[PDB]
Amino acid sequence: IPEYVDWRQKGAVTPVKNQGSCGSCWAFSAVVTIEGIIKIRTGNLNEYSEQELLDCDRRSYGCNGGYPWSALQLVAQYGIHYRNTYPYEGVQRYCRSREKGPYAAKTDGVRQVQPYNEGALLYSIANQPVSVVLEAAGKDFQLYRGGIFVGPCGNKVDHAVAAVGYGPNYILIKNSWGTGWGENGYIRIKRGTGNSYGVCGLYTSSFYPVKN
Repeated sequence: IPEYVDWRQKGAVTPVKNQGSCGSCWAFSAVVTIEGIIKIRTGNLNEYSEQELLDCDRRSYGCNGGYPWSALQLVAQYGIHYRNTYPYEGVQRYCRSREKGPYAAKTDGVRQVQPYNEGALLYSIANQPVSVVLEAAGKDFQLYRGGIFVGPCGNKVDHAVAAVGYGPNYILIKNSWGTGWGENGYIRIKRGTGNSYGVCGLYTSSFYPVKN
């Protein structure tokens, strides 16, 4: 795999979103990976519905948090609608898939990256955007403005995001806190420290969709 990856340069990443006060990061994270794999497999970049996963993933807890893996399983079992068909409202509502017509896209499964393994995560990122988790509660992460972030942070993961690239000293992360946070909505997080948790626990729990 190469020394630099940046799926934005391959046209596989949509604009940065803002989840608002709702604890829906798990759905935003999942959607980034769906947008990426559909572009990689079909050549078209589309936006898909975080709100649909928020409403319809019965294993997750709406705005009280949730699981990227179960959101991705929902897209593999059923499918997902375009964002315009099912736009983001920032509050959990009833699942309205069955009233919004046929699904726009469908995947074929979900895989987990071997946890606590930097090279395994880089290998997956070289192939597609990946859903990852990290500890975002610390003020240093909250106030990040730019540069390669080293912390301070612990490993008590609480926030799902998406890895869309990497370089020799960092992993490139699309956050869901709007374009005014970080590097136009992104953070580069230090890698190569030898801590098996990853900086801010970045290697704890990583999943990606499979699409034939």
